[PDB]
Amino acid sequence: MLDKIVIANRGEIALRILRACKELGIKTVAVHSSADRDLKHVLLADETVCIGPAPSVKSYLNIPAIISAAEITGAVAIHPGYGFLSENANFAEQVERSGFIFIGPKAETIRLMGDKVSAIAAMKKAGVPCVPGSDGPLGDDMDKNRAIAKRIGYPVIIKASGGGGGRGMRVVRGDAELAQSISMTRAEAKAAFSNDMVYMEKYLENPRHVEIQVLADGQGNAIYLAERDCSMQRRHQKVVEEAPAPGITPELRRYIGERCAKACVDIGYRGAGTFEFLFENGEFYFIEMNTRIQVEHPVTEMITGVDLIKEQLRIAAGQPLSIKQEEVHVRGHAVECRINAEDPNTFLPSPGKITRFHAPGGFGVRWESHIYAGYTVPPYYDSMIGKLICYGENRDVAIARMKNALQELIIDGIKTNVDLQIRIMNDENFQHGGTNIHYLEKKLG
Ligand SMILES: COc1cccc(OC)c1-c1cc2cnc(N)nc2nc1N
Repeated sequence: MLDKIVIANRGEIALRILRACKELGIKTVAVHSSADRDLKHVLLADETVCIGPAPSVKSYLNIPAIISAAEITGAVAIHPGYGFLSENANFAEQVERSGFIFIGPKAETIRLMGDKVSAIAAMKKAGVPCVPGSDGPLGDDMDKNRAIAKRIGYPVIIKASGGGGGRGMRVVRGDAELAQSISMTRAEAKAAFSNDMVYMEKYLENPRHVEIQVLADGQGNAIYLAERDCSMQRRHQKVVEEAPAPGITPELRRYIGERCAKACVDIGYRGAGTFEFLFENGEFYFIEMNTRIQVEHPVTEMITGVDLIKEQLRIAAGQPLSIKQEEVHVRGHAVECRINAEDPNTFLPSPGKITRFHAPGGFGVRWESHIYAGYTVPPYYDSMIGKLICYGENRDVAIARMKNALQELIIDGIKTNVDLQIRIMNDENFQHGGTNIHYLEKKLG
């Protein structure tokens, strides 16, 4: 196994990775900012290194400080987690170049998928169904651009190639808005990503957000581990995730799944990864690929039995996948509620000290969090402070366990979205299943 690794992250995911390392007998190096000396995973790590002050640019995005920490402790690999440098190709490249293993794919694979246009071209070539679109970047010729939009059919969406999530994109519903919308998306992309390249896709009006978890090793094995529905969201921020997706038949699962596995072979993918799709009218349309472990990975683990973080560490060490595709079975159902330190009226981060904490327990209840009684949530990082994942023999049992768990959960001293999560679990449309990406925002309205 890897002897010792640097966990280049913080919070729940850093604790998640630390647990996996200890199971595997891997030594841990917890790199942390000065604000994060009292993190749960830091206090459990074999070795700790303070890599800088609170703001991320000087700590968790500080490439030299992180690599220097790996050098001085004699670590052999770096896990980026999610959300920081985890999809930074230059970082992965620099890590590989410095002599350490980057837990993830090759740097060139990271930048292929970090460029949305070329990612789409790669997937379309490999046989993955995509959104009807421009099939290339848009130029400055508005006659060409209008012809592309006519061919696609209004409404259309303009997207930044260097973009991702909700950055940066606008819907165009007629010719009259097209030129200005391309210009505005370009300007925003140039400012944000130093990449003004944009593409066009047919705008899907009411889709679901269904994504496929994959694993691929260094010995030619590539598997899919079913799907996740992530439609319960607000402004490109996932709120509830669940596995498998309601309404997806075993035969739809293998259809799209096998196509994702083949794409991995074609591109020589390595590690965990997620294929993000829009699902509408029984049809899958690829939009982007995440080349890292995701926040919502625990729901896939519950229903397959596969420890994805352990697999990442096995792959990085040159072990094959511990599971064959024929041995991957979907059993039961899992729901994840993100727990955020946020104000219920503004949805702005609400940091501060937790005065009382109690975690829920029981059969099928998994609590993924670093928080404890007396812990202070800092203002410098993301608002998500924990993940409640509940598993049942079916969807209704999973939701029923979630409601129970949410009621056992005590987090005093700070504002949370626990009451909102309770409302969603009690929502009749959610309880039916299959709600689109716009549902939560219109329920909140
Ligand atoms: C995960 O998908 C979300 C999620 C929230 C909002 C949103 O667009 C307003 C989308 C979305 C919708 C889309 C609709 N059509 C399309 N071609 N691409 C899209 N890409 C998106 N990211």
